[PDB]
Amino acid sequence: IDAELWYACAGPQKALPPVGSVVAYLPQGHIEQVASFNNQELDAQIPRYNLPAVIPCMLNDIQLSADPDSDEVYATLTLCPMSEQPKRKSRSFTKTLTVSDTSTHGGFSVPRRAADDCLPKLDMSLNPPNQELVAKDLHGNEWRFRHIFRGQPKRHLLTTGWSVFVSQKRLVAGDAVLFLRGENGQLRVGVRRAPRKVLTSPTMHIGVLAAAAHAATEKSRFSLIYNPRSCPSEFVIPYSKYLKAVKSNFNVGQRFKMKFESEDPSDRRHTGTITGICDFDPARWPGSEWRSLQVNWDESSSSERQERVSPWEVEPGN
Amino acid sequence: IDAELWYACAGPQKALPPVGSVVAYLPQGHIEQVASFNNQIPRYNLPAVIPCMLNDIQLSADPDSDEVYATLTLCPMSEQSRSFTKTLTVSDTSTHGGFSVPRRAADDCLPKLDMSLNPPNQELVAKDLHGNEWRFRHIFRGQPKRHLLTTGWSVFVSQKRLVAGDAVLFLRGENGQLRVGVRRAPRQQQLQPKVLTSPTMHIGVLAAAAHAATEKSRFSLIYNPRSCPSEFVIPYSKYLKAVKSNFNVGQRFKMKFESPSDRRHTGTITGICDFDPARWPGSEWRSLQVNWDESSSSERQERVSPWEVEPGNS
DNA sequence: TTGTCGGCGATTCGCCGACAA
DNA sequence: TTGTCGGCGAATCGCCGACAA
Repeated sequence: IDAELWYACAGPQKALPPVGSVVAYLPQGHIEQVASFNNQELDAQIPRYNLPAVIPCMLNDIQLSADPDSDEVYATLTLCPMSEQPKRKSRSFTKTLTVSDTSTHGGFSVPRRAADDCLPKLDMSLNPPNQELVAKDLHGNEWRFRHIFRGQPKRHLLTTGWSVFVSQKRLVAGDAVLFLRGENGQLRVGVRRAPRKVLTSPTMHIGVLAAAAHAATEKSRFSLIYNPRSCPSEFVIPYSKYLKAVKSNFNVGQRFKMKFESEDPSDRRHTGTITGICDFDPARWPGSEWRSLQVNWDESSSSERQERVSPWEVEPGN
Repeated sequence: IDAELWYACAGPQKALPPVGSVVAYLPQGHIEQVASFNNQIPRYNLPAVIPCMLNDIQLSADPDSDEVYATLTLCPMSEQSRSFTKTLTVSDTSTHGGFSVPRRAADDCLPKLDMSLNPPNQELVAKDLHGNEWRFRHIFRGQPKRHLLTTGWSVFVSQKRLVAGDAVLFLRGENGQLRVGVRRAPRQQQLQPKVLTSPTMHIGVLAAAAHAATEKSRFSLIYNPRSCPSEFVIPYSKYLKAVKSNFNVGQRFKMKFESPSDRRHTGTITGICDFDPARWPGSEWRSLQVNWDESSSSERQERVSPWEVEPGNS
């Protein structure tokens, strides 16, 4: 599976740690992930696993995948607890889908800025200028597309293969579609759906903790699943970062920034102020750095509301 | 909450224990369920049968895929009508045609229709498992006389995401209220892991059972009957009647596989052995080796449990 | 720049007998 | 009995400007 397509499909400004490197595994966040998939009806009556709130581990492997039907991405990781002790970027673009794009009656309207950035630079006055587009999704499938240039005024459009793309992939409005350009000119297509069993909530909610506890008293390797669309904050982060944050002193009234949204012309700076500092869930996880920062956003607009944050998630601001 | 549809949708010849009754919780078989979705040093000394109270059953279904499942609540004990199915033909699933109904199904369960009127037809509104209404036009035409579903068949086929090889189901019952169901054919690509890795389920299962048994506190679990080989929560009566029983080798037996005719295959007992002695010593789980006389579709379910089999006469 | 809508095709869909399996 | 197919109507699908935001 392609690195670049899997990352863009997952999340913007979302990256994983390097394999072979030491990383902080944070049980509290894995738990949050598991409570995301199926709304956790109760977390009560779980045996007391005196487990550190951060577990430093060797990262032994990353295995990225994708469901063949719904194209939902996830990765399989192999952590090993430890005894006490840039790159490249390819032209891409993303767009969230309007009901016109989804409507069967219509095709799809491409952004002006996006044709320029990544799509194949096209011919003069073909009356109406067009070129065949070959795309691969995350399974190597080819979806062919007619990218014609028309309307009055002129816009960039997709017609042939757009409609079949939307039924086969079961897309709707609010959703988003993706493209990458490689050196080869081979453009790739991806799908990031808008937000909407085998085991119970308590059985997962304890199998997580049981596994880690065993793999930590044993210093034996164990596995876990990263499902980035279903994950609020990353829970496997470079062991370096963690230590830099713990050591760093935030004090109240300090202002901060956060780098969630990137990859658009306007970075859209996110910002807020530090109201307080507390062990977030003192009951099971005392003394942790997990979501230990109380923050108040600068006039938030019914989006991205999460009042509590962790010290490696924020940059001291202005 | 409408049992009759869920069991027919679940599996032929499948019924659950009564709520409030004592049942054998058999972790080895629960392990197998979770191991069924995805092909797999945990150390949990757990009895191979844990006798339990059944405290509640909640039947459910994914509204998207119509996959059925049940959530059960066990508590350990210290103390010592008118139905029919068809697997969907490519004519049914194709957009060109509607659905060609078996003639015997029309007579058996469907509302008898007036043949006085030259194109005998009738509006049929059916309920699936989520309360949704599906309308259907059930016409009687062709040459020779056939029962067909025409208008609305296409929308049912796309919305419920049906293909050939799948099956459809319909029920009458006493209330005359018609219910519709879908038992999709098994695919192997659809079962894939997405919330937790297999060792973490494989030990969350044992962790849960292990704690709730030393404590005698309630615990919950999930039955996914379509993806389940043999049940792992069965009447404590059945377990104890088989355990006490002496099966000996060379004995003949019968067993209730799937299929309307409820046909059962037969065979002889090859041997009797602790199936997995290392992880589960002395257990009766699949402890019988049997060799089918009808090694037909070579299902090779050669190791089975003593309460799954009836000594085979008549 | 880029959504939505009416308008009019070429193309499906979808109801109908035939026909044997 | 019931699966498929040729066939012909008829209701979409899908492409094209207009028009404003």
